Amino acid sequence: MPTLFDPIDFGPIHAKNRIVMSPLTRGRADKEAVPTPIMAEYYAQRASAGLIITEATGISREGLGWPFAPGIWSDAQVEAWKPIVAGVHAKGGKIVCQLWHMGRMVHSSVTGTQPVSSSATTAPGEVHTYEGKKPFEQARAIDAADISRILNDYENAARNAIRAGFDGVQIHAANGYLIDEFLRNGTNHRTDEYGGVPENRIRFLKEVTERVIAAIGADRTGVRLSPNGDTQGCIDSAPETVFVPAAKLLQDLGVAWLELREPGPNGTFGKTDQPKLSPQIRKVFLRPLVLNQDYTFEAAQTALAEGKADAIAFGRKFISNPDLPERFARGIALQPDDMKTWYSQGPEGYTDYPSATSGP
Ligand SMILES: Cc1cc2nc3c(=O)[nH]c(=O)nc-3n(C[C@H](O)[C@H](O)[C@H](O)COP(=O)(O)O)c2cc1C
Ligand SMILES: [Cl-]
Ligand SMILES: [Cl-]
Ligand code: NA
Repeated sequence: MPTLFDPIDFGPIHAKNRIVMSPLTRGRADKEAVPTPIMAEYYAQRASAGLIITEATGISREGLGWPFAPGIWSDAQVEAWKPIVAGVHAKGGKIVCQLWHMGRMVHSSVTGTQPVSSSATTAPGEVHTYEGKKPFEQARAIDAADISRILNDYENAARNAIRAGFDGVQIHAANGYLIDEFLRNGTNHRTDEYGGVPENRIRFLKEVTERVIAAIGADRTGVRLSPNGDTQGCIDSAPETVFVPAAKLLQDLGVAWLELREPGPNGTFGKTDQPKLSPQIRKVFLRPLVLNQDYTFEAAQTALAEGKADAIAFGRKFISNPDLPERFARGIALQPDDMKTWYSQGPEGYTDYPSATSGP
């Protein structure tokens, strides 16, 4: 029944279409994690998206390890976000701030402090720093004091997002970051009430969501989960035993919308024979369901036609096609994205991909 071009309501957010811009870390903020004027241009270019989900935005210095990524804990960050968000609204667009705690996926050279997690684990591979890739450090397992402080940071970030004029927030509970580190048995070795059985592994996500809901309203709160596929050293061996109850809980708490990132056995941003949980989650989460990863125009039109999703989020296509909706509507070819400028500092590979009007 619905097509990508039909409007949709994300709680009180009236989106003109069901073509969502997925959250994309670009590293065009400054070294104090304050957004920059070039980010106002980037988001305004993409305002024809029914909904923009921002790049992951740090809730705290502790939880932000990504060089040149923005935060939203500080008044200076809020002030820099305001015109970015205003430019999107002036174009009739909608935008939500993706709230990030990176958990063990940080380097102390960036945060000034030991990475923190569910448990004292080391992420595989290398971590981005201002001085190049470094070996990951072993994290420390957060205690009750840390959990109270981090819940405070999620609360403050949520309030600051509304203060900056955002239409809502999405809790980043995916891709092997803090919340996902609690959800997966691989990264959660805790002996306390946040460890062991599924309901315990879900409790951190529950407390974060409840605190954000209390601060800004359930109707302005979304979540992202990546149920299937080891993303960044983070696998559950029985994902349905934690991800379906998590989605059930998010339904029960009144969460306005859920996005699932689902790699395929032959994904371009993740590969896994761990099946997709989307169909099971669709039955237990009943408000708008956004699916993401390797969608094409036709795959997205078909997901919607078959009631598998209410909307589709596109990441890489929105890097290089600021007017993606218009291109889909008119059957215009999509431009390729330049991987080399995903995370560089300049306007090159950021604001210089033309619309199918503005250049060649
Ligand atoms: C450069 C880049 C940055 C990304 N940054 C984020 C992020 O900040 N938060 C997030 O949840 N996912 C992030 N992702 C994952 C994307 O949102 C999306 O799930 C992924 O690109 C798969 O969708 P696609 O096939 O439509 O690109 C990023 C992906 C890329 C390629
Ligand atoms: Cl520092
Ligand atoms: Cl994951
Ligand atoms: Na990233």
